[PDB]
Amino acid sequence: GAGPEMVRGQVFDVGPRYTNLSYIGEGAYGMVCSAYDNVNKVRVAIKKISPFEHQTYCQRTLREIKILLRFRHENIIGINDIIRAPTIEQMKDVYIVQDLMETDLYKLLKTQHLSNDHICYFLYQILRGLKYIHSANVLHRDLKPSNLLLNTTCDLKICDFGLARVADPDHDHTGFLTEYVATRWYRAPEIMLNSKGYTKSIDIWSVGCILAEMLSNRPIFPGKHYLDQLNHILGILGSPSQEDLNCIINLKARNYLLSLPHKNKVPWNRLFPNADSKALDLLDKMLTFNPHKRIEVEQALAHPYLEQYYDPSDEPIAEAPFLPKEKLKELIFEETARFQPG
Ligand SMILES: O=C1c2cc(-c3nc(NC4CCOCC4)ncc3Cl)ccc2CN1CCN1CCOCC1
Repeated sequence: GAGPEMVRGQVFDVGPRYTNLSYIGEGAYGMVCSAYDNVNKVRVAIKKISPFEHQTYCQRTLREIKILLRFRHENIIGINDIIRAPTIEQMKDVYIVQDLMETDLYKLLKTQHLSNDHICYFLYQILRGLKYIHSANVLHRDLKPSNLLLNTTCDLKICDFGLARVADPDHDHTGFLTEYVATRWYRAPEIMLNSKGYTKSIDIWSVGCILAEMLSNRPIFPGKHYLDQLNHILGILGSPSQEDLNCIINLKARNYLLSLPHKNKVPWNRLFPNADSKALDLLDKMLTFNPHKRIEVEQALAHPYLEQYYDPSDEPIAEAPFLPKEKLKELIFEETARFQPG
């Protein structure tokens, strides 16, 4: 004589394994809760996803599931279970079950001072997970503190592959002021200038911003709107060099940059006067304006700031690197079939 648990306007058809629901958060086409697992005997995170009315939500639901079911890595959130109806017809929602984590780095930074040892460890873990992601030819594309989950022992896992894409550097070019989907504060300068965010360098920029944020508890480039993001970046980095300008061939983007008053570099040791100098040298290298000159993930791991942890033999790579909303609903159905009874 049972029935499904309710949360905050939405049905959570997740029983009988998954009981005692607390609300965590929500978005455009879904809501996250915690719940008690019964096969294993721990509380878990469950996300309800309702994408089937929209093309791009189907694309994003499918990419996140295909990626995370492929990935196995200590610093990357996996999928433990997927709950949906046994028929496409009856399938209105998909529930993704994941390890529950205590907190995230956004909540941690707003409440907690980080010691240099914590920053170093968190950075190591971020980069170790990202070594794996990049090694599969995947870009996360929305790395930010709220997508970095932590447990009580400071173990870190990257989550939210909702904007993730297979890398595509041969098709990265676009016009000036091309709209972009990823979180504004962690967008690389080239996004606003000439990049679609389909190279690995776009993630390194975000990690740079994360590192700067761990050093002061405040976002480094908190732009209030699209182009103000570029204003913030150039206010610290200063004016691009002639060389770096010359790689920007779109005239509208080049002439914008040429239009701006000259700005000199703010040195990292003035923004971050209590920071480790090795941490600032790696920061400098992650926040390089020119994406071709920007440090890569494996090269960041080998940087002297990370020497206490660096062990390439223990920083694994991926074994297996990488439509209308009605054909995508069928791919989601196929892709989640393995978690069904029988
Ligand atoms: O799926 C997730 C997600 C999951 C988690 C998550 N959190 C936790 N523990 C919380 C961390 C903080 O302290 C409270 C506990 N544990 C596991 C996950 Cl897997 C975190 C952040 C995100 C962002 N996101 C996509 C965007 N939307 C979210 C709302 O629903 C629609 C989709």
